[PDB]
Amino acid sequence: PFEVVFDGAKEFADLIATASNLIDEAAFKFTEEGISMRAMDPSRVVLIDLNLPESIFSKYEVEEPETIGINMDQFKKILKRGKAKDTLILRKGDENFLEITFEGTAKRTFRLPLIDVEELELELPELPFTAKVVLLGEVLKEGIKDASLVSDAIKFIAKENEFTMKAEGETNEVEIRLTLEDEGLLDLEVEEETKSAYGIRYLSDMVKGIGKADEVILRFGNEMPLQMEYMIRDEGRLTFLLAPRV
Amino acid sequence: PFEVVFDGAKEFADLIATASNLIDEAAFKFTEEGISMRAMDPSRVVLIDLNLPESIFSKYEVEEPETIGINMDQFKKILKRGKAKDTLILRKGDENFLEITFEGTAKRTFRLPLIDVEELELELPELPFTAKVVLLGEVLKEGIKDASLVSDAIKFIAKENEFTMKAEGETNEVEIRLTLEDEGLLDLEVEEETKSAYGIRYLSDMVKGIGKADEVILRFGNEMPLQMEYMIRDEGRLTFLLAPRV
Amino acid sequence: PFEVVFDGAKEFADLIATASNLIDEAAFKFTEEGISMRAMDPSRVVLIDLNLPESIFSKYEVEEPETIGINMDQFKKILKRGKAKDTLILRKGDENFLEITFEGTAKRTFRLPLIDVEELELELPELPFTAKVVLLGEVLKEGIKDASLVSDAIKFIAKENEFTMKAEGETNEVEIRLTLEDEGLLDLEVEEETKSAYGIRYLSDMVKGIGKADEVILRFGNEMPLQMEYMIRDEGRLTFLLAPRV
Repeated sequence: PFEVVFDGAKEFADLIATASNLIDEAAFKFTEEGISMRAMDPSRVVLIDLNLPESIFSKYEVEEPETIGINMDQFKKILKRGKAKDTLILRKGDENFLEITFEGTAKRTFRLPLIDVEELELELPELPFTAKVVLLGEVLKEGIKDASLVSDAIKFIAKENEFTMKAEGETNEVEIRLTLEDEGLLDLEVEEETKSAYGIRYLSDMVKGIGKADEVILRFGNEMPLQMEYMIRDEGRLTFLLAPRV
Repeated sequence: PFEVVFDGAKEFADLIATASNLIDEAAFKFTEEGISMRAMDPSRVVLIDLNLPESIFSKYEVEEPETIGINMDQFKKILKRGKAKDTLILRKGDENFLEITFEGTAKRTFRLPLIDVEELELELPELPFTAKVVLLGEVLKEGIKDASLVSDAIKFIAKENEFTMKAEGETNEVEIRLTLEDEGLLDLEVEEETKSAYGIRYLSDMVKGIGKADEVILRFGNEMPLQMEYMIRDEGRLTFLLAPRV
Repeated sequence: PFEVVFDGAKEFADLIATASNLIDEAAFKFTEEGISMRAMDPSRVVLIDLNLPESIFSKYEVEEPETIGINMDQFKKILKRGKAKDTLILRKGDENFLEITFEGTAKRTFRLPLIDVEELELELPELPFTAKVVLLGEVLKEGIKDASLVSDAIKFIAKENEFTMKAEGETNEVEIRLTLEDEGLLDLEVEEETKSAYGIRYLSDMVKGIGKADEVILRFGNEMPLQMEYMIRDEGRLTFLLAPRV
């Protein structure tokens, strides 16, 4: 059994909504440390890694370490009942359901049946990325949306002093550019001129959970996967690994 | 002829919108006291009783007592043209149309044809309810929406010290609970342990017109109709009687 | 080549969105004075005349006078990427594309291909209007929407001391009236009692670009076109000429 409590139910709902666009079923592992979940999208192109440490919860009691399998759409639909100011309680007793309770002026408790999800057969290659870019959330969210207007593919180019996202359709073309003079670009570390391209329909989902003022970390390499990392409630970490399009 | 004037056209529009989800055609009776309307939904499961006393109108002149029949959808579509700060004037001369005028920076006058509506052949049984619950509007609106996620039916249970709404679908389940310790519960009077169940699709419409901070009165009995009462502009009263599902 | 810069990208987007509801392809002529565009809708019922003087731009450099042909839907889709606080830059080099750049925390540059648009074979008759009405934007926007509820046609009537818009459907009817006592009516000049009627589906698009507090000028005549003029950023001028319905 466990009980974990999170203040601000909507914010937790938004996090599961983000992940649920990419992931249909996920194993969430509860330990004394926090909650972890690792899962691939249906095309097996994006890996999601979510870490929610104890410190982001108001009360956190994991009496025994336990992994539960969750339908993400169903989980999202329930969480969406939560208000911005609801307190959210997730509690598991021995039965195969998760109790999900919202506390405000009343106590409203849902029962979500759990499912059997087989955990990832992980064979991640070494990822010797050659470029790291830290940019403001707003730039990345804007840029992806700009590129989706234009193409189904977006190219990322990192050079010593500039980060460029470029996309080209039949008719239209966009280029989003960033040098260290721009407010949007917080850090750029480039070992070597680095270029790779990615499917935008994945990127469009990945960036939905980003706040405008978030620092977002990108790590990538030449025709290599993109690693995209950002924080949830400062200490929670949401990490995507996205296969390249080439 | 009559002329009644209501300050804040949108608020009047919202009231007719609420009722129009359940009622297609209604007889509104204008007297010196105020306006009354009583009507059943098309399934003959919900009775609506609306009372709008003189005191909620800025100017109120009913020269002769008169009942008019109104298509509610049409009435709603026109009222929806009104702005939050429009003044609304309803005036009837001898012709079979209602003049509906919005006054702001201009005077905009609609003509709504009236129709012949046969008034209710009322045979209401005695309703010896055994439970009264007064709760905050927000709890009832939340709870119904929670239950609609889960089921087409909702069960209400009232005991001496707790009010519970419960719903169960194929897969999901919710329970909304209230004791006198909760802010949501303002009054509970229970003669006898009381249980009844109701169609949620009716309840979902009934609660649309409720403000978050409204006191809502429920009266019900074992496998008996639910009476749901709340106020409009403090002195206007909107009362539903809803047949049980059993 | 030219470069013109406009502070507040959304506001420019809203202007092109307004025009794009009526106009599919337009020739924009850039001179030292400002930008002008004149075009007819596909039914050849509405003429649009837009004038954007230098003074509404933050920086304005037109090195050579040049006319470019623009697909308005495409232009609108790109401009819609702009934020309220983006700076917008339109720049043309010798190639047949317009560069459209949004500058905020990053610099985002789109390429829009240009097209060949044959310029208007203008034979405008003399328009001896007999009525001028200056009214508040809010009244005109409300009134058109009121009339569209009711009919596909709206009649405008101007007399010495009153302006009336009237519409009549099968069942419903509206009348929007204005005398100089109303706040909505800023100026009325009538040579002669003046009546004309117009298609509302045109008027509904024409009024979308009007702010609530705008002074809007109407000039019309008996069974004559309506001239509707209002300002953009105080000095830019948007003028429609709309053929009568009779």
